[PDB]
Amino acid sequence: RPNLVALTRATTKLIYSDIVATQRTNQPVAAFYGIKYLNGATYAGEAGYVDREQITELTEESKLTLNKGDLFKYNNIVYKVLEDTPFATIEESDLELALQIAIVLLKVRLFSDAASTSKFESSDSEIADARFQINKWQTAVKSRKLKTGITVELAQDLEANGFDAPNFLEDLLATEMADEINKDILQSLITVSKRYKVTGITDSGFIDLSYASAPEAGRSLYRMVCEMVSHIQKESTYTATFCVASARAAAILAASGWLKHKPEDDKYLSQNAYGFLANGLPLYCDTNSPLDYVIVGVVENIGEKEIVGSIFYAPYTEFKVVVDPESLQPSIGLLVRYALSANPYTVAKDEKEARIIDGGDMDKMAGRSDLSVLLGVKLPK
Amino acid sequence: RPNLVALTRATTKLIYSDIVATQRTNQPVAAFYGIKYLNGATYAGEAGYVDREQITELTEESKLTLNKGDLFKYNNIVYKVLEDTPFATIEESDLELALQIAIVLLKVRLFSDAASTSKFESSDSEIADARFQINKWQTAVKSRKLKTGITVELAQDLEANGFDAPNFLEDLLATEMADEINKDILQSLITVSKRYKVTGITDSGFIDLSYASAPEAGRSLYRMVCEMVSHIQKESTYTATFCVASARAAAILAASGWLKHKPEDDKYLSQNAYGFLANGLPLYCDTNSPLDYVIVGVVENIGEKEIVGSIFYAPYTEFKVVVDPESLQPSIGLLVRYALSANPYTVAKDEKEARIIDGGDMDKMAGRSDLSVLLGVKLPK
Amino acid sequence: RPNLVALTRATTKLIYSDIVATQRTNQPVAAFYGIKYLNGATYAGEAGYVDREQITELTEESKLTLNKGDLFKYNNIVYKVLEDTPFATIEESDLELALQIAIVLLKVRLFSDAASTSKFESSDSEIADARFQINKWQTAVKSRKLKTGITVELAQDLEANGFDAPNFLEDLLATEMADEINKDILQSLITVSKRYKVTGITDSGFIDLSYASAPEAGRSLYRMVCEMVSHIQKESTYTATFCVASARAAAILAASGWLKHKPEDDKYLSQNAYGFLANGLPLYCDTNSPLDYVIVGVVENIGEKEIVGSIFYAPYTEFKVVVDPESLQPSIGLLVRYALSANPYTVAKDEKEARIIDGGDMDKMAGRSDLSVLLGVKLPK
Amino acid sequence: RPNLVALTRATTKLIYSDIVATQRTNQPVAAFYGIKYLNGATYAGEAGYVDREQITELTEESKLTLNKGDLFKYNNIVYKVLEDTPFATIEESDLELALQIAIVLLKVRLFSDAASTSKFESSDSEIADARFQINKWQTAVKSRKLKTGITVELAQDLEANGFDAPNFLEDLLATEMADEINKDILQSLITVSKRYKVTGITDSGFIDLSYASAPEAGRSLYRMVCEMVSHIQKESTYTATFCVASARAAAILAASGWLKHKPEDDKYLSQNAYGFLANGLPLYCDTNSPLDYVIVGVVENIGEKEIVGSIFYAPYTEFKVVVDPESLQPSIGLLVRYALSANPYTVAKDEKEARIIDGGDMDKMAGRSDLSVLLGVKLPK
Amino acid sequence: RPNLVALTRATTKLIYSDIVATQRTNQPVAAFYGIKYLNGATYAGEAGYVDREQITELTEESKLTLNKGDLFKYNNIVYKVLEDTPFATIEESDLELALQIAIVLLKVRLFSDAASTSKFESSDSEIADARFQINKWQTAVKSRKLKTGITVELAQDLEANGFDAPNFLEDLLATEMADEINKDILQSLITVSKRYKVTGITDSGFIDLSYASAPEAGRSLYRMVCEMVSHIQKESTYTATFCVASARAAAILAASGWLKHKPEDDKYLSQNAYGFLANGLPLYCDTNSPLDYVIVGVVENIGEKEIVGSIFYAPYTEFKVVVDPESLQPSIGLLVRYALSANPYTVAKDEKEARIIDGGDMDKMAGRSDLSVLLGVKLPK
Repeated sequence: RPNLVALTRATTKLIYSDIVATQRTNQPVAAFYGIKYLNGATYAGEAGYVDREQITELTEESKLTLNKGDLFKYNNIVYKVLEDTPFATIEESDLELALQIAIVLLKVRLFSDAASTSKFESSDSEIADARFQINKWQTAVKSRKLKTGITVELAQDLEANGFDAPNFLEDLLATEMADEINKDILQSLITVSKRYKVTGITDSGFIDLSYASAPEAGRSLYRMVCEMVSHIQKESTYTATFCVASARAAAILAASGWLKHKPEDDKYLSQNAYGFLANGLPLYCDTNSPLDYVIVGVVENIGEKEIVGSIFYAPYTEFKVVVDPESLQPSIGLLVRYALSANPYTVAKDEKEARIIDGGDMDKMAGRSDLSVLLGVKLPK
Repeated sequence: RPNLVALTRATTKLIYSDIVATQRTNQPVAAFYGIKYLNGATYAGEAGYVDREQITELTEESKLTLNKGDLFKYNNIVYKVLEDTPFATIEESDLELALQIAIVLLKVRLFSDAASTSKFESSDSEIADARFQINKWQTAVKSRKLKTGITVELAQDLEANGFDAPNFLEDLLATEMADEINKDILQSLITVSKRYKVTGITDSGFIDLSYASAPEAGRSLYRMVCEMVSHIQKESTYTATFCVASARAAAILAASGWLKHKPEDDKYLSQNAYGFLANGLPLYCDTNSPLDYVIVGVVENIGEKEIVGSIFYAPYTEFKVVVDPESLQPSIGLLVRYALSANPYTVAKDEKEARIIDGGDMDKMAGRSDLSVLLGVKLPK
Repeated sequence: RPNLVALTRATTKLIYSDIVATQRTNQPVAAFYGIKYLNGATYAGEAGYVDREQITELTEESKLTLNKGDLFKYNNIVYKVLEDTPFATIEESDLELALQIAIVLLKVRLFSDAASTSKFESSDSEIADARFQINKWQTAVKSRKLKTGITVELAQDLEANGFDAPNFLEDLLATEMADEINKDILQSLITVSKRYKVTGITDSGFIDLSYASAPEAGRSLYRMVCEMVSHIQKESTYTATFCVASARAAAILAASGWLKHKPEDDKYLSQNAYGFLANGLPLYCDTNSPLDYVIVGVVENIGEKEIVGSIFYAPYTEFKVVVDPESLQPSIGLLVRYALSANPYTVAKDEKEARIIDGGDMDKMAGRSDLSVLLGVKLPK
Repeated sequence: RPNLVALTRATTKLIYSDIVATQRTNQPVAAFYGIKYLNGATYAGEAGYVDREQITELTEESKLTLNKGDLFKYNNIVYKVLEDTPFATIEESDLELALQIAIVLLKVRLFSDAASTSKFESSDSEIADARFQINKWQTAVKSRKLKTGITVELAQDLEANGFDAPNFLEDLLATEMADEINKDILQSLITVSKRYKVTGITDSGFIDLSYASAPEAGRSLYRMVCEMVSHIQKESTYTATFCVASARAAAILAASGWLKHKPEDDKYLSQNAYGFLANGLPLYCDTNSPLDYVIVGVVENIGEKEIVGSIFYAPYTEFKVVVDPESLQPSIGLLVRYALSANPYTVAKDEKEARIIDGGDMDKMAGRSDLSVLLGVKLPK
Repeated sequence: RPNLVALTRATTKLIYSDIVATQRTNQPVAAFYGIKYLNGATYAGEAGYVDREQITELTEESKLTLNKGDLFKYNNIVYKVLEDTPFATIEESDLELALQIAIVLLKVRLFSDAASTSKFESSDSEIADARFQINKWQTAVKSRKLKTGITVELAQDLEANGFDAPNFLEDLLATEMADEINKDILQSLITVSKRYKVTGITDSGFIDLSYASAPEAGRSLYRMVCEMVSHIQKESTYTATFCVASARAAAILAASGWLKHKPEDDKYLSQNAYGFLANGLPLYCDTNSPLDYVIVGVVENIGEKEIVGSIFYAPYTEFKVVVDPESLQPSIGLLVRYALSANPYTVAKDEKEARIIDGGDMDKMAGRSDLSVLLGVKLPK
């Protein structure tokens, strides 16, 4: 239906299609797709996995009983021993650091399992496993309808303003619809995003830049936000692609040199974006959420497929506007339906749990994104 | 009259046509239009409103009588309860903040009323109402005449300078006309803009960067200006789109790194702009008002119609420049007429009050923009 | 004279042609034109002025006798009274500031005299007078001449360098001529520029960044310069369009982050600019004058005519090169002539005084630009 | 195999192909080439060497026995003596500095052995030998393989997603493969890079920005990273061309104004870069290595050949994807083979050592890049 | 010889051809040309000079005996007296400053000798002499040669690498030649550059930012460097055009915020630039000299001729490559020759001194550039 296609074009141009992954449906449900994995470094191969288990866990009671040429693993990373008794000269008790140090000082070597053709073919060894699994799920399409284009005495007013009024009123209707869609998206993103936490939540409490705390410059938030990106980079094979925040949270707070105020509007910045940060990521401004929060996350793709995201959006078209001639008031209404969801497998161990949940159930998906993190923020007022 | 079209273009190119919404008339009055809503969050339907009233106002006393699956609303925002007794572990006494905490801690979830198509069609439920409505009003077209192109002995001098004088003089005269028009607009904007206020005005009194206060860098003003932009975003679905300030207020004061000196003018900047801010918005400069103030506000549109602004401008053409040869002086007279107004519905409960007021009456519209805010500023004088 | 025109093109490109206004002559004297007004706001009509006279001067003893609906004026700006006894609640003793407060708090309202067409036509009301007058004056075309293209054995040297020498030497001679001309321009500009003075000269003495004062970063000068631009905006209907400073004054001194070294050489920047500032304005540098000063001011045009400026330049062609074999030496003489002047009306009440003065008499025009100011600067030699 | 050519070209776009030198093979081994010299100043000729030997080693007891016209050399730099007894007036006891002082004070002069041909031909002298030698080596092509494109019930899922599933799965597998390859490269770069060290390592211990040290802004890291670039400039004939770091180490840590977030994805930056430093060089973000390190180094070419690099990559093509219908699971296997190596010459004096080592042996090449340096960083964890 | 043409054009792209003036020869010596002179303000005319002498030297004893209309001179600048007894109200005892002040306060006026046609023709007056004097000198073309193309066993390696080897080798050898040429130039620039000196050398000693002084940020060096530009501007009719410094002296030091690492290079920078400074002129880097210095200076041209430079370069061709296949060694030689020089007249009063010296004699030209200065720097090593 070309008229719905046109209304769709004129309404979705106004929504945050870029802070969610976009897919589409033609079904009562949307068949959504996504990619996930629970651990990250080196290989995912089983042959190699077994070797890791068959070499050593690197217990601190064994770290120095190793000698030149030996292998060991730690947190699944295989390393070779350079010269004898690695760590003999390292006072550090924490293996995470003792190892960090040992690598730097060339006591141990990050081990590469690239190997000859013969290794594989002769051994008839296992082969590397998947880094990620690809999921699919079906989430019902939900809708909302507006009945707002009031006509009657208004029809006369609209006729008086008839130059623009026919389409104008439909466009105004679409505008409010887009706004409600964006709110719905943001609520889901807020809900699904993992809470960002460091040492008992962002340096042992939600970041607090309140009057009684640290009304500095806004710099300490910018630092925390930058760290949120590192978290994503640490935990997933991506880099944050977008950020959303309220004005008080960052879209204004970061104005103190930590925010790039849309110097250009067609370069790495969408039309609905507020701007981007001093460290990039198009920044979107929420403006509605009472939290004055910040979200950092990833929306990505495989070829043309927007399969990577915390939230996925899939409109169901075959954005319809109608007039209902009730009484003397033949007003204009607008119906929009879409599926909105998170990858349900991030709350499931396997398909026998995924099959009894719904990616659109934001009570269950709460805090389970892993492609996004949420910063709670306390501000002056 | 094509010659007036040419004079119009050669005069309006010189005024801040974008710091007001621009409409046009052909009537003795301009039929102005604009959009307003009296409150945000979620859907605007009666069904919603009823469900909200039918669940709870979240009286603090009742916050722990809530359990998993329950709904509640606060400040008209609907939330669902995640697990039992939300807020049981939140020591915060200010319910607004306790709620923000509950959301980030996933004790409660921002709730969407989206539902299946069947829900609505089967139940014959109500439908979301309009949030914003379009208002109309009529404001008289006022005018200003100049008798400034003096010729006589002056004609002789103009003849001596006859190389340029004919058109030169008309453009010069047009320039003075444009100046007065622009200034007239700015005075209206100053008057209509809401006074910016936080905790008893800009942090309990207007910003004071005087000698006895904080002759810092001007950073503290930028901060407040940025908050003004936030305020607009908080209270309306717009970001600031422009700002005007005097030199001492910001057009010079902010030139300590928070003002961009028109690096370029063929992109992202109107030709009469002084430059733009570090907060992106086109910075204009008045230079006349004794106030040395800063105004932040928004102009916008639905498709082609500039329906959003604190002040609306509507010139009436059918920029008349004629010779008035009284005595021995074939001098040039210039007449421009236009309507200029604020949306009168911002000072009315309904149309029965709007119909007895005038959007052009700045004694009534004063401080009632909602699409702009004014910052009073005390300087090192 | 095409050969001289070619030299003109190749020589005037080497001077700061845009820090002064450019006009041209074809006469032994140059007829210069320019625009001035002596006090900026609202209408300049007699009706306006009379109504202002008929309402009040807003004296301290009368500001409280005003009530709702009354008008008053101050510093020629008309304001309307909002509600009774404006200023009743304002303790501020400086009436001008009290007024600024009253505007912000909506005790008074910036008032526009714009009115219906009928008001004007019915009463046969007066009309706005001109704000600015257009002046004309003439000065002699003055000249300089060189005997510097030395030839003899030099001819032999030039013959040795004969692949380039004919043109090379004329271009070189033209260059040194251009250099002195540029310097001459600066002397006139320096002289005419008004001394920037605030509270007994730029915060009660010329800015001093010497060792015994403020050997800081140069920031305090950058701030003062930006304020010089404000001064221009205050006193004239223009923003600064250029700035020139010595190395020690600002071309180097402000190069601590508030000065840019021509990052781009073809956009909004002349080929002769040293660079531009962080507060805009192409930046020029004199390098000769003992003053070590900074000048801020404006060149502006109506169509093609550079009518606005502190100094006006008007070259006279019909760059003459003459080859004269004194004895054994066919040296090259170079002659360049132009008018250069300040608008004499800045030192005159009317034509009777203008007719007995000379815009080229810099002993009278000194400090009388109003379209430019100079900052004296004490430096940490 | 055109399909593999396409898969390779369309997949290697995802690895840090430019932070290594890229060469290619068609053999079971890759023939790699690279360039090295042991010292940088003046000519590398025997005649020069002898003249230097014949004048002095600049013993501090002899530094002042020199007089005007004499030559001396120090650290292979030849200097001529200006005036008598150079250093007579230099109190500095450290000859390295005393020389720097003498040079700046014009007591000595940097000397060139350039001369007329007559000098050379008459003398029948020697000529400069090569500074840099070109070394070649062969390193076996190694591989990694996936058997992860799972099909069965998954085939049904892929059919359900049949719209684009065939290529999707291959593209995804190729992506995961690219990721593993890139990891292998990074481990090799980490290993080969020399440990940056000043006065016992980065000012007597690895940079430490831990909470017990200097949790500043990240400024101090930027400084050390920048110093690593100076090291590259000092010890080679190239400037750094790239930088790679973990997120915590710098992609995020330096995003306090010392790092740019890829504001442009096609200007002095590859598509795989996270950004570029405030001081340039595309910055790649590792994200996997536990080291939290920073690497600065070079890749450079002569004509089309990327002859210079610490690590060299040489893929062996004739990204192979096949399906193996074992059981009911006809999964997609993917194999990629390439040589990866360091120039073995950096750990050898000559061919009799080079012939018993392998550029691909990272247990020997560790710390021996000379075209890269790594900074260990202790972070505020 | 087309092969010399191709090799030279394709290789000199690698030397700092723009930090010297480029000229060319075809002779065994190069005929270099250049401009120097004694001062920089107003005219160079003898009659005007005499007038200066005929008015006053402005000794303080006479500064108060001057009255309205009088002229006086100081440091060859003529100034006019405004009103009587100039300086009567100036407490300053140092005439240099008293004059600076008097000019600012309009007690005196910079005097322009632009004059009427009558002045000149009536008196049949003299005419201005040259501000500049033009020199020519002849400097021998010296050669530098390489026997760097080692082939034998290497020839077989080159055959193995026959894909690239023929030209690869010549290009590489040519690259090393470019390096030596560049280094040769830099040594000459270092030597000729005048020591930047202020109050006994850059604030009474070479700038010292060492740990024993001021290990700040590097800001103080940037300030000194910017002053070096000032020096060029004060001493000559040019601004600095380029800057070269060691890696530690500026390429890295200024990374702290006063250096941009080539964010753009298809505009305003040479391909061999490191980047450019915050008060930028392309920043180049030597990487060899132990001095860790900074050079600031200027090259300039009249049409196509680079008549200005501290050092001039003039190559002589008829990059020549030869082969000497003794035994099994068909090795490649590379020969390049050029003249390199400073304007010898900077160390001569007249031709009887210039004719017995050589601009290529860096023992005599040491410290006598005047078109460049060098700063010694003590770094925090």
